[PDB]
Amino acid sequence: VPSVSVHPLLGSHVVLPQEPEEHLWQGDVGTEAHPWLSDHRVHQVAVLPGAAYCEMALAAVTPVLGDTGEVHDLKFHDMLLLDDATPVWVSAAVTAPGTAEFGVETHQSGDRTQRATAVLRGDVDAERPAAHSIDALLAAHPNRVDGDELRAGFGTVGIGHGAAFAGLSEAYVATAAEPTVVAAVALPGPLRSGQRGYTVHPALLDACFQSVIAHPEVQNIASGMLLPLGVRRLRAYGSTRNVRYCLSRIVKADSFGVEADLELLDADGTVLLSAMGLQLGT
Amino acid sequence: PSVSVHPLLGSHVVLPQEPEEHLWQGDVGTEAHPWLSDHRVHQVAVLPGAAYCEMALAAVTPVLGDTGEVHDLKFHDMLLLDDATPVWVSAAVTAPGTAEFGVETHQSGDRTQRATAVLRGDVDAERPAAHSIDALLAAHPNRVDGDELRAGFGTVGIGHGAAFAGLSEAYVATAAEPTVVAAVALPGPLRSGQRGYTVHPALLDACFQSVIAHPEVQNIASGMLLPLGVRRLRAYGSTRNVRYCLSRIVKADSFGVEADLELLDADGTVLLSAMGLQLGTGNSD
Ligand SMILES: [Cl-]
Ligand SMILES: [Cl-]
Ligand SMILES: [Mg+2]
Repeated sequence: VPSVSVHPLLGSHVVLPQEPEEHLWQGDVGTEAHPWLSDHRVHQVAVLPGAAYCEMALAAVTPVLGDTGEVHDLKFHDMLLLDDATPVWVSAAVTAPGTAEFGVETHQSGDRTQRATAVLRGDVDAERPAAHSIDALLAAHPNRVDGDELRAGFGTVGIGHGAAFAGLSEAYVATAAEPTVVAAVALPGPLRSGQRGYTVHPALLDACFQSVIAHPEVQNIASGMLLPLGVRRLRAYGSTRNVRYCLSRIVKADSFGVEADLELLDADGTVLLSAMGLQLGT
Repeated sequence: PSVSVHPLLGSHVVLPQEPEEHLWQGDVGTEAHPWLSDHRVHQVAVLPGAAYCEMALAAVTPVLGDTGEVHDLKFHDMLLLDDATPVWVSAAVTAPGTAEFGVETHQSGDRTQRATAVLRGDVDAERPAAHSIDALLAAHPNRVDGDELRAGFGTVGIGHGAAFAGLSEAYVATAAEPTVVAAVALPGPLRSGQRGYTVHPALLDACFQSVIAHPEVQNIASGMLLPLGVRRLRAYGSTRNVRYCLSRIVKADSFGVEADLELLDADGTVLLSAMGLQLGTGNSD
């Protein structure tokens, strides 16, 4: 019997029989298809992490535009409660050469709900940011923040990260006056076998987003439940299989939210993925 | 990870809308399916009508939840094949147990309908009774050689290569007896890649060819005779072990033929029924 390789989240792919060019994927982000998604909970119910929409957008760039390219103005709309089966429909419509409108939608018996929107770009000639020295980053951020204690803090405001989402081992900071965080993050071992096919495993990317909350300025404003709301710019430069660190920079932190820029690094300090203008809020 | 796909229907999705509608994007090109180079009209590869029959048969279970049957299949616009030939298949559920089926392609910026049918899931049809193969052969003593029949098709521009040469011989009585019995099997080399098919289109096409061996058809319908539609199609089980085809000429005139077919195993069990197969010139040009 023949078979077709599919993205683990996007699922079955087709190009609609019409002009202009429009792609459609039907996936399943339910907890039976993906048991690891039971490990990201809001008020003890499984909810799709914003990191999963990031991956869906990143994974859609090559089939739609012919290159890995990048994702612009990714926004997450109503929070998606997961069930054993949670069908999702991802769409990408080419509006002009090198650019496409991206969307993610679901159903609840009789109403279409938009879950995420973005713009896919395949003509931005981006230069990979320069590699960092992990040793030099760690020397400059001497104060350790334990991953278990950080996750315990998230639990106090109703965010529950189980084993699949426990990839942040520790975060390193200086003081609130230094805007950076250096975190040790890795995809947990049991998911490392199901990592091929992903541009970035959402469980790893979520662990990177979590590291932003370890920053002393973010801790000082004590805003409560901070969840990802969007990402201004996402770009993968290579495979994220060997990501071991995340360098984040706090761009703004106040009562309205937190904005940060993130770079996923391997053990040599090479930049494998950029997430600029991560927006966190209530 | 991966998913199993039908070899012709390809990738499958349900549209995000109501009423329920299915869409597949497949490939019926000769690079994905080299055996399709062996069905030619005027020395170019053309998708056989039997392929649309299979696409509709294969769509019933995912759309309506049972193998069911296919009604009023029609395919009047010969599809010229390339290395890659994309097809889009649609099935819109109009009522419980019924769905509007369609097949379309692209060429430049224009969309062409290749086939239409109705998928049915609520027809409680019983398998027709089995036959004694010995009794069928005793009643049709006159042999029609497969190779000679295919050479006759070549005179009117239809070229059946090795993959489409599954008809070994047909047996007939006279033009006054409306039945043909044919010895027909999927060629040996295609038996490995027959998985996922309800009926292999190269086998079903060889059955359709056997209708033309009938002396009533030979005596009056002298032009190009290509399948144009099938009124009722139903598979009763696997067709992997089909060895014979029993056909009945319902109508035959200068312009075409209407026939009823039963694909049989070597014990005479009916594995698939095709009622109201329509043969005619169509649009050869
Ligand atoms: Cl943009
Ligand atoms: Cl399929
Ligand atoms: Mg070829």
